[PDB]
This record gives sequence, structure tokens and C-alpha cells, in this order.
Amino acid sequence: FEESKDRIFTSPQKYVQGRHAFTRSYMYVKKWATKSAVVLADQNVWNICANKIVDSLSQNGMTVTKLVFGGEASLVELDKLRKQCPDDTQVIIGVGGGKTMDSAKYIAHSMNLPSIICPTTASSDAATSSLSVIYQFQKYSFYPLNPNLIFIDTDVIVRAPVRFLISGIGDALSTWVETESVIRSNSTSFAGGVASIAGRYIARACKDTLEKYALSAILSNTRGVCTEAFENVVEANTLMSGLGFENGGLAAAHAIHNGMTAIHGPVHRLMHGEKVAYGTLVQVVLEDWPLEDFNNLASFMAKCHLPITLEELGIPNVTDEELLMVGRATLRPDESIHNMSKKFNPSQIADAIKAVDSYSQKWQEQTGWTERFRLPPSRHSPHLTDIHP
Amino acid sequence: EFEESKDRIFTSPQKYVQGRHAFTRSYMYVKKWATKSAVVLADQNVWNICANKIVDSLSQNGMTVTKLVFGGEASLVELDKLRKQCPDDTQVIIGVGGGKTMDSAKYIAHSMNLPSIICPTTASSDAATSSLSVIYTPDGQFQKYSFYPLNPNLIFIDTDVIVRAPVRFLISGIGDALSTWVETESVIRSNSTSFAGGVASIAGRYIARACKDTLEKYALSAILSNTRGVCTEAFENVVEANTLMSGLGFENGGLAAAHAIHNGMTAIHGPVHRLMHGEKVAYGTLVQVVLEDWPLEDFNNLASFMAKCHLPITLEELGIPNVTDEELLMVGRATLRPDESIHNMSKKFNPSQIADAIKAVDSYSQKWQEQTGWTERFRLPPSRHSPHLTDIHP
Amino acid sequence: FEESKDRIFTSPQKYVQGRHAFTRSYMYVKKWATKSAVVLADQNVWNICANKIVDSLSQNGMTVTKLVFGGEASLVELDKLRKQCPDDTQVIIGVGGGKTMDSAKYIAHSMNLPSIICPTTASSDAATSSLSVIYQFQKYSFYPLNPNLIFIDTDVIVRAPVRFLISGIGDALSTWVETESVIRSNSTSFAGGVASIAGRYIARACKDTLEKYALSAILSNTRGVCTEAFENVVEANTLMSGLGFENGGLAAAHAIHNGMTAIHGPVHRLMHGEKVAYGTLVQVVLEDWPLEDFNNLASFMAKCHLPITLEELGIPNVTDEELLMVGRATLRPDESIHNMSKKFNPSQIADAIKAVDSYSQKWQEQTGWTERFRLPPSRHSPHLTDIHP
Amino acid sequence: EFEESKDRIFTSPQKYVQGRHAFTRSYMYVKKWATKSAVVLADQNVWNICANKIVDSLSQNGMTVTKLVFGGEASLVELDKLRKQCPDDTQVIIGVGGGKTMDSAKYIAHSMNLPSIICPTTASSDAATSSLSVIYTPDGQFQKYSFYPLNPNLIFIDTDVIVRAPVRFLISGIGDALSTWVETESVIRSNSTSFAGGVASIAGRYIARACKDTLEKYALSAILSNTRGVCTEAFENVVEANTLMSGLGFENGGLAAAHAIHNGMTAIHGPVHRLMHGEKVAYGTLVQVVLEDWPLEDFNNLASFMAKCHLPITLEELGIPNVTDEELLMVGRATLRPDESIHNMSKKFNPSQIADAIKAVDSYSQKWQEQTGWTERFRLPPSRHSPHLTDIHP
Ligand SMILES: [K+]
Ligand SMILES: [K+]
Ligand SMILES: [K+]
Ligand SMILES: [K+]
Ligand SMILES: [Zn+2]
Ligand SMILES: [Zn+2]
Ligand SMILES: [Zn+2]
Ligand SMILES: [Zn+2]
Repeated sequence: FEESKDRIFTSPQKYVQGRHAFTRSYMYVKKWATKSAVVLADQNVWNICANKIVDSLSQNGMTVTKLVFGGEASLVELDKLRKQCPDDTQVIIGVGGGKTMDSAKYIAHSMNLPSIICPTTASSDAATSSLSVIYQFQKYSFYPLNPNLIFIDTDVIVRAPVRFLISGIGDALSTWVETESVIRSNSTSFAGGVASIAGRYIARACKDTLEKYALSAILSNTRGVCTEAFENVVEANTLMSGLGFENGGLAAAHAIHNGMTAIHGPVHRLMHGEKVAYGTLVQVVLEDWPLEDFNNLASFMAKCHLPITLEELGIPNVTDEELLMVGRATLRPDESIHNMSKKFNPSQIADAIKAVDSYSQKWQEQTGWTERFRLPPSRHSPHLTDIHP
Repeated sequence: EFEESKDRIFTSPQKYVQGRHAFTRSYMYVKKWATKSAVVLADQNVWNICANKIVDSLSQNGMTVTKLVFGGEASLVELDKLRKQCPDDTQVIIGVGGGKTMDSAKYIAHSMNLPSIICPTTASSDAATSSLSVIYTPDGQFQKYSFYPLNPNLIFIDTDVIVRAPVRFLISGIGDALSTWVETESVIRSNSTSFAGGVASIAGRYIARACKDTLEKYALSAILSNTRGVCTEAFENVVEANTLMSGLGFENGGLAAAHAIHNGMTAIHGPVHRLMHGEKVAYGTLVQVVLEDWPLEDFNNLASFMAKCHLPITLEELGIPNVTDEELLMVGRATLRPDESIHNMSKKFNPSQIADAIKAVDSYSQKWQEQTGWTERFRLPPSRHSPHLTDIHP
Repeated sequence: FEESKDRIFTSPQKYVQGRHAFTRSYMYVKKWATKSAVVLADQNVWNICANKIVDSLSQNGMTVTKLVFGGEASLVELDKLRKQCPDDTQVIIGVGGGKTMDSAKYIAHSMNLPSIICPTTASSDAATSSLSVIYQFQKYSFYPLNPNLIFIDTDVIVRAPVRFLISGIGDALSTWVETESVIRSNSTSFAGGVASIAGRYIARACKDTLEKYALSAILSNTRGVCTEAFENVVEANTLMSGLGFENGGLAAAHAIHNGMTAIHGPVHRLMHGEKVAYGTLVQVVLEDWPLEDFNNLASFMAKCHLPITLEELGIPNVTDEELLMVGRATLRPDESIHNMSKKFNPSQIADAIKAVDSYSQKWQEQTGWTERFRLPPSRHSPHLTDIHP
Repeated sequence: EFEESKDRIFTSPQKYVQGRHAFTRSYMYVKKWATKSAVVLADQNVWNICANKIVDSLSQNGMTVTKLVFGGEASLVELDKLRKQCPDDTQVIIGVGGGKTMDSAKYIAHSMNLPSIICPTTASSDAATSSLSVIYTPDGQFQKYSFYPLNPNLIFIDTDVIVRAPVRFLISGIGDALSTWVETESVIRSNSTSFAGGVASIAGRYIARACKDTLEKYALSAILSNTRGVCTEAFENVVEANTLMSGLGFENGGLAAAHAIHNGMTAIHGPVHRLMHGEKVAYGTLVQVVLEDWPLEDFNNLASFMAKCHLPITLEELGIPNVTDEELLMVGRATLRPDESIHNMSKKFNPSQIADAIKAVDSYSQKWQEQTGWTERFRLPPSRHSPHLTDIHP
């Protein structure tokens, strides 16, 4: 990470989103490579959609090196993949989830080549970012430039379990809250300098888009239909949230998310956005919003089927000792919570996590809200039941 | 060649860096694309003013810098001559200065398949961040828009250089920035293909809004700041609005009647060659307002804002009070050429409608001046590069 | 009490509130004493938290005279305590409830020494005041100056049964209503002169703070977490309410509260704020607020678990004769109700007490509100059940 | 020495008493701290004007009063000389007059471990109720803030004395009061330690709001009242806002850029010594508005209010139209000293930014004057204690 006093805005060169977009891969990929490309994906993604990209490139005269991602983004495994990339490789194309995407960025960076990131679900805003989580969270690694192209095929996205999209909404929800806290604290942005106004408006676009279309996108996803509303949220979850957080910044929400892993146990079953959503509520308690404002956000998360209580998160019996541990992890020197002008100690973090739980339980009681998020068997498991009405 | 798609597309430079004395921190950013060799292109004026600050920074950090002087003529012949002066091991092309220099840099970089770094020395238009290049005959007449497959890699702005430039330049940039929201909203609401090549993204629409909002809050304070030579945050906000916001806002949205009218106006010639891009675009934006049929009160709100910023809102101020109906019909025909951006609008027009709207703006503005007793007037300077004839500072 | 035509604002010299503040006693106490101090508390408070203050002072070279409050704030008992205070005592520190606090103020005043008041619960706004109730209520006694320091350790406050905090909210709720009535009647303030604008805004701060944070503070208290919301209400219940009422004034609400004691019976089981809350509703009837406005306040009290009916107060069968007695007591010559420009007779007071009961019952019916305050076994007893959702 | 804590702290005088002819009721309040012996300190001017009214009241009630004359010089040498003139059985120190007298009283009282009674004779600043004492070299240059462990015990104001003073004094107090809400909001929103030593209380924030609201409603009516010599409730409201509200509002909140800028300005010297505290603070508040990046319209709303109150909003009015860039950089450096309150702001600055903002305020105000045709102007009197050069009464 390099800090500066200049006003800085960062972004991928291109963001392309559309139904069946993979069948049009070449018209976009050709901007960086017309001769040779590497396509990296785990076997599951190869079985399901990666060949659509390969077919497009091959039909247009390109040589495509198809690599199978082992599933573990370790330095040893990454080095082995790089060694399988032909000398004349012009671009690294990653297709799949976060580990695959981060692996593509790493290999592309190592070979001084452009990268094309193709998410297969809209579960987080990591796609467009120049950073890669280094892990228990340790720190954030910042590449000097953002991936060159974020390529999204919404036919692939709409076919995934709606739990993935919801996790993505959870991650997108934290963007406005965290970025506003960073900007209003006059802290350096995740772009390396003073926050731009443009970035603030993109974070706003994310907020507004979710408010108007989050539920219709969810219903659309569940029904398997690629409505414009669904496409709007895909953009919010990926482009808007991505640019909004990197050009703005992370704060308490994500630090708390990283602190949660310290608990382990059933926590490993939660998706990123599910934890980030709860963490956002925790930041709201730390920011001391009036209870009515907390309820407005908690109710929205509830309507989107996001967990807002310790019970739904699957850790209703977490101990005070465990929470203090989360608090200490949350406050590590390099965590994002330090971007906030307000400062905290571990007990305050622990207290806020419990307060969210009580506030949410009260809201459920007051409104008679009966819907509840039930933690699935594993992190990649679909919802236990169909949330469709 | 421009290529349209059915996908939702957002396009942008990889980095946008803005700060006072930023050129003294050039290597810090340039190193992302080149650590060994770079070409710095600028006309003699810019070399005297600030280009050496960039060179010094890169040199003090172990880089070899090829210093080229833009001949002021952005001709393919001159551009190819420049390209031949670029070492084969050149890693990046750095253009420092105005539109001609910036476009020459993009051309050369594209021709060499190299990344580009654009450093505007004034904030007079939003061309810096775009993948476009305005092509015009040696007479000045607009021909068409050329599109590059990717945007410049880095837009690097030193606000100490910007604040030292004549405020007429900043105002021209405000005029250009003012049309962004109007045109992009028109393209989006007409459901036309964006200048990014696909369906307009929501993000681009919000960046256009950011532009509009920032100008409303800070345009006049930035103008006063520039005039007084002080680099306030307000001034910096407008530099961002004029460059980053207007740039991403228009390319990810689109151009419409305003710019098409600007291109048609150039066909008038005469004193019109002394007008800066934004001065013409501002008038063209009012013309689009007439074509969009906004109620008069709404036209007045925009015209009054332009007047406060010292932008011309009448034919008299533009320097062509005696323009003939036949000349205006000529502008209308030029405005409606097949390749013009006005065709992105769902509402369609004929030459006489363009000509009528140009005159309507003049009458509307004159009425507003009379009703409000507004006495301030834009007076056209000797050349398009000259400062105001008088100091606009209160 | 001394009346004046000047505009007067009165207040303690310092108000300090924080979690574990008692462990930092010396840094604050030293402003008045660095050699010798008396710490007065009943045995229960000594067992639970008073030694934290003693330890801080002793670790900083001070001699601390530890006195045990007998539990009865009688002149005979107070004289005996004064006689136990060393000749070189520099300050009197009272730790505990109202009787202990009033005893400290009395002894400090008698010895011409500064006083430090340390409430162990946030149940009333008496802490910062220069007055002490003289009792059946008889009259208000006004000390020439306010206690010098109000010292609050929120770790102690958050550990107390939430019923105490709620009683405090009940007392704080009357501040804006009563002070506004005093100011708008152009009556002399409880500070001795024309009401200041500053005092009016502090009463407003109290009102606004409760509106935004009362319920979250309650939930926090119940969960045992010291959130900023909880701290905000502690400030509202103590500092804001305290300054807001003394610089403004008392009116019908508190006079009615004093009138209630005349009933005796189960009334002795109610906490101050619980009676004051009902009394505030009674003042609303006397002020003739439209029913909708009455409902807005009654609903708020209900959400905070405050009693709004005669049934909840534990006197559903109070007779008309008994109510007339309350009315006569309420209207005694030195009562605060006389500060109101509108004048009343006993039957009007009785009628208003019954009207509140009917209005509240109608609101409960209309809204289907089922929550109810159940009068505990004694005044210091916790709620019969857990109000946590 | 100032001590910071993690606790939420509110600090205040024990009593604040304000009323017309109040000094004739001195014993009634003074008796709370002393019934046998008291020291009354005031310069000769104040003794002639009202100090004897206080003495008479205490005497007529059996008190022994030590009458001391402030030599006008608030030096430690002179202060210690005064302390030596105070009887050992002195129960309280009463300071009557302006800042120097009030600070001398607080110092002596603190030195003798005795309560203090502060009686301002003008409502020109909010220093009366504070636990602070501005320390400045004999040249006038600000050095640092000294903090007392407790606030003065009683602030006693006789509004008949206040209404008889030149209205320039009240206006200076309005200027000082205007910065309270701006600075305190900045300290609170930056989550910085308050001037009370801990986390800002909600109560202090509302008292700052009370100040802002009262000035908005009654500042001009109080000014007209003072000018006409009538003690209306409106006038009394502003005396409370200038003294109690502004006082508790700033100390329980905090100082920020405005006052730091005021301290930096004093370093300019020249005619700047003729400006009253509030006149400088008002300009400094506008500078903070520029540093906070408020949209121009919001700056205009505050500047227009200051102009209506007859406060200087331009360098011309301040009496330093020709101030040099180097002098302004000097102010910037002084403003940013380690001990300055500007560091409470989350946004950080360098000297050139301070200098730029000072000039920006001047240009913004000049533009507002032009746009609105505002002709009223503050004209700097011969000394900081002189009344206006002309009668501002309509
Ligand atoms: K996010
Ligand atoms: K534009
Ligand atoms: K009360
Ligand atoms: K102030
Ligand atoms: Zn995330
Ligand atoms: Zn343009
Ligand atoms: Zn009470
Ligand atoms: Zn001041």
C-alpha cells in the first residue's frame, strides 16, 4: 500500500455485463489479446461454463491454454500454474469464485500481463478490486493496478442459488456505510489518497440501486429470470460496490467480519456477505445511530433474507471471552476500522455485537417478523429451503 | 472502428491522479507502467511551464526520458514524425498540455501498442480521460469521432499548474462539464447505445449527476479561487468535475445535441475560431434545452447559472450577432450529419428546427438579461488561447 | 428558596461519566481534595463498588474516612455521621441512592465543604440538583449551590436491574413537559429567577435524546452492554434532566407525584420515575393536549415499560375520595403545580388521573398493545420477569 | 496542565446571573461564597463606571471590601503585586471589567485557592465563563492556552452596564459567539477530545445550538437595541448567547480552525492590533468555512449574516488589504503550531492552504457584496477599545 496526498480514483479498464456474454468473449478479449490466452477455472466451472469462453476465442483464431485450478490459492500451487502458461501468453483469464479470481490476478501480476476476471456468482465486490485478502485474516495486499476487464455473463449468474446473490447484497450494503465513514473521517482512501467525489457518488449509486431493486433481483434470481432489476443488482454488487469501496474505503464492518473468523466453529459456514451484513449493523451501533435508523437497515436486511441475529448466524451461544477475541482481532493495527475518527477498545466491539443481537430481536418482536435466515450445511450450500413466496 | 454491443458496459482510465505540485511526484505513479524509459511530449510553452518537473522526477529515479516537442500541429504527418523519434524500448507515452498534445499522445501510444499517460495543463474540457479523438480538417471543421479500444491509462493533473492558468480556461471546462448531465440523461432516457459501446450503466449516470451537483455547489467558488490564484478544495472539486466526472459521465453515458451543435457552429467560422470548446458547448447545451422543450423557467435557471460563470449565452457574446438565417441552416445541416451524436436522441429534427432553436436561445437569454437587469457580458478575446480581455474578479 | 428578577443558570462544577470511572477517581477528586476525603455509602454499596473509589484515592496518597450510611437520612443520623468526619476532611463523597446522596449534600453543606455525588443507578435526576425532598412530601429545600461533582461509573450503572434505568427515563420524560410549562407561564425558575434559554435547550436535549435512544439504552442495559446509546441515556437521565429541570422548573407532574404518596398502600412499591411518568400524562390531560398527542407520549412510555394505567400502578381500585385527597395534596400552597398559568381545583386533578387511565386503556385496545408493567414486590425489586425480547 | 480523559465530561461555572442593575443586588449572590471579606479588582475606568455599585452592595451588608486597581497590565509581575495586596482572610476574588481584568482575577483566585466571581462589563467575547486564560507575549502574539482545574464560580452581569457600552463591543461578542457552533460541531464530528477534557457531552452540543439559534433570531434586534440604548429582552437574549451559551458551548465542545486562525492573524500586527477579538474570530470562522469546503451558497448565508451585524468580511475592512502572500504564509505557520486548536479537526492542513483560504474568503465576500449590491462596510476605528467611527443606527 502506498499513501498519497493527491486525490485518486482507480478502476478496471472495462466492465462488461450481459446475458450470454461469454458467447461474445472475443469482441472484448481482443482488446488485450488476439493470439494466445490462458483460461483458469476449477473443474466444476470447466464442467459448467468455462468452455463457452474458450469456444469464442478459438472460433476467432486464438490459441487457448486451459488450466485447471486446484482449489487452493497457495503460493506453491500458483507457481505451478504460472509454469504451465505458454511463453507467448498475452492475458490471464480467471473464471469462477474468489480463490480462482485472486489466483488469476496473482499470476497475471507475476507475469506482467493484463487480467480478465469472470465471476460466476454475484456474491462479493472483490471482482474489480486491486486487493487480495491474505490469510484467519492477516492483511490486505494491494496490486498497483486493477484487473483490466471484469466480464460478467448474467445467464450464468442467474442460474446460481439465490443465496449467492444475497451474500453479494450483504457485501454491497456495507459499501455506502463504510465509505461514508472513511470520507467523513477524512482518512486516506483504499485508492491511496484523498477520496474523490466520484467514488462517493458510486457508493451512493450502490445504496440507491439496492433500495430500489434488491428484492426484485432476489425474486428474479429465485424464479430464474434475467430481468433488468436483476441486472441492476448484479451491477450494484459488482461494479458499484467494487468502485465505491476501493475509491472510498473499508471501516468497522469488514474489520469485524475478519474478527468473526477468530471464532471458527459454525462461522466457516457463512458466506462473506452474510458476515459483512451483520458487521455493518455492528458499525451502526458503533456509529451510535438512533434505534429507528438501525431498524430501517436491519429490516431491509431481513427482507433480503440476511441474518441479523447471533442465532441466525449460527453462534447464539458465543461467549463473552470469544467476543473479546473478535474485538481484539477487529482492532489489529492494520485493520480498516482505524480509518474511523471514533476509536474503540475490544469490549466496545464485543458490546456492539451483542447490542445488534438484542436490537434485532426487539425489531422482530415489535413487527411480528417471522422470516429467519437458517445457516446451511456449508459455505457453498444453497438455502435449506426455497425463499420464493 | 466503434463497435456497439447489447451488454451493459462501463469504461475508464486505470488511474486518475489530481493534486497540487503532483508533477513533483511523477515517478510514484508513472512507475506503475514504466520504470526504465518514457517519452514526454509537450509543445514549447508547456515545457517552459511545467513539463520539466515531470522529467526531473522520472530522471531522479533512474528513468531515461525522451523529450519531444509537439509542433503544435496534430497532423498525421507530424504525428508519424514524432513516433519515429520514440525509442524502441519506450515503455509509455506521456502527453503534457492541451487537447492537441493529449490526442497526439494517445495516437502515438496506440500506434506503438503502449500505455498512455495524459497530463492536462488546464481544465478546459473533459477530453483527457476519453477514448475518443476529435478529427477535424485543417480549417477546424469537425469531421467525426475516432474511438480507441481502451481509455488512456492514467490522467495526471497538477493543480498548481491549473490554478495558475487564466480563469477563462476553467470556465470553458465548466461549460463543457455543464453539458454532460444534459446530454447523458438524453442518451439514457432515449435508450440509445452509450459512448462506451453498450447499454448505459447506472454508475455512469451517477457520475454524471456527481458532475452536475459539484458544479452547482462549487463552480463559482472555483472561479473566484482560480481568479485569486488560490488552490482551495472548492477549486479542486471543480477540477475533478471538469475532468474525471465530466469525462466518465459523458463517455459512459453519451453525447447528444449539445456537442453536435458545437460541431455545426464551427462551420460558421469568422470569429467563431476564437471561442473555446466549452464556450461553444455551453451555448449548444442551451440549444438542446430548447430542442428538449424545457419550460422557460427551467431554461432561465441554466442560462442564469452560465451567465454567473461568465459563459456566453447570446449570439452577441459569441461574437456573431449578424449571423444569417442561411448560415444557421448550414449549421443545422452540419449538426444533423449521419455520424453526429444528436441522433442518439429519440426526438428527431430537421435543419430549420436547429436554426430556429439557435435563434430562440438568443431571444430567451436576451429576455432573461432584461428581466433581471443582468449587466455582465462575455466579450470574445483575440484568440481561443487568450485570457479574458478584462479581470472578472469583483 | 430565594427569588430574583435576574436571569439565572445553575449547575455542578463538573459532571463526569464513563465506564470504570471509579478506577480514575483521584484525577477528578484531586480538584477539590488531595489529602483527606470522606466516602459515605450504605453497607450494600460498600460490598459492591465503593472500595474502587477508596482504592484510587489511597493509591494516590489520600487518607480516606470510610463511613457506613445507616439507611435513614434523619437529622439525628446525619449529625452522628458528621461527628465521624475528621477535622481535616476536605470533601464529602456520597455513593449510592437518593438517601445517601442527600445525606452527603447535607453533611457537606453543614461542614462548608464541597461534595461529590456518585449515583449507583440512573433512576432519577436528583444527583446534580441543589434541592433535597423533605418528607409524605412537605416541601423542597434549596441549597445555595449545586453539588460540585456528579461522578458516574457506567459499568456500575449498566449492572443494575433495568427497572432502575426505566424509572430514570420516566423522570427524564417529565423534564421537557414541566420546564416548558414553567417557561411558557413566565414563572420563576427553580434556579431562582427568569428562565435562561440555555436551560430550555438542555431540557430539549433531554427530550430528543430519549426519543432517539431510550429503547436502545433499555435493550443495552438488559443485555448488560455499555453501548454509546446506553451512555447517552445515562447522560439524559442525569445531566440533561438535572440541568433541564432545575434551570427550568417543576410543574404538575411532580406535584401529582407527591400527591400520590397520600394514597400509601401499594404506592410505596413504585419507583419515583414510575409515578412521575403517570403524573406527566396527568399534566398532559391538564394541559388539554389533543388525544393524538397524548397517545404519542403514552405509547412511548408503554414501549419503555412504564406504567400508563391505574392497574399497572397497582391501584386500579383507588376511590374518588382517595383521588380527591391526592388532588388536595397536589394543590398545597408550596407545590410546583402553581407555576402553571392555568389553575386547578382538587376535583380537576382527580378527574385527570382517571382520564389518563381511560385514555391509556383505549390506546392499548386500539393498537392491540399487550405489554404491561407489573408492579414488583417492593420499590427496590427488579422486574417480575425479563423484558428482553 | 491540561489533562485528557476517556470519560464524557461537562464543565460549568456554579452560577451565571444576568440582569439590569444586577450589581445593586451583589450581596444576594456573593453571599454564597463570602459574607465577611472580598476583593474587588477593576481598572480605573471600570471603577468610575460601575465597580462601586458592587462595593456599596457588599458594604451595606456588613462585608469588608479590599478595593484594588488593575494596572491594565496583566503581567505575572503585576498580578503577583496585586495578590500581595489581598488580605489573608480574603474569601473571594471579584474581577470586574474586560478580559485582562477577568483573567487577572482568575489567576489570583487560583493562586490563593479561592473562589472567583467574574463580572464582564461588555459582552464582547465568551471568555467570562471559561477555565482558560489566553497567554500572549507583550507584543500581543498568542502563545498558548492555560487551563484551570475548575471554572470561575460565578459569572455576574449587569445588563445596564452592557447596554450603555458602545455597540461595537456587542458586535464583537456576536462575532465570537458565531464561531462557537461552527468550531464545536467540527470538534464533535471529528471525535476529538473536548475543551472539558473528555468525550463531548450531548448537553454541550445543544448549548452550542442554543447559541446559534439565539443569534439568528435576535442578533440584529440586540444590535439595534444596544445602539438605541434600550435593554429589551432581545438584547438580553444575545447577552446570554454571547456569554453563557457561547461560553459553555465552546468549552464543552471545543475550538478548531477559526480561533487558531485568529491567533495566526495577530502575527500580522500593523493595524491588526486595532481589531477586537470577535472581529478577527468572525473572519476566521469564514476561513474555517472555506477549509470545511461548504458550498458557496452556505458561505454566503453566513457572510451575509456577519455583514448585517457590521462584522468585517473582507481584508479591506480588516484594515490589511495589502497583506502579502509571505505574511499570509506566516499566519498559516502560526495557525498550524502544535498546540493550536485547528488540530482537533479530522481534516489536516499545511500553511499554503491556510493562506489560500484567507484570500478565498476575501474574494468570496467581495463577490457577494457585488452580487447583492451591499454597500455597508466595517471601518476599523483608531484602537481596539474605540467605538465605531460612525453611528450604525439607521
Ligand atoms: K463492500
Ligand atoms: K461534456
Ligand atoms: K424530571
Ligand atoms: K467562540
Ligand atoms: Zn466485502
Ligand atoms: Zn466537450
Ligand atoms: Zn423527579
Ligand atoms: Zn473567542
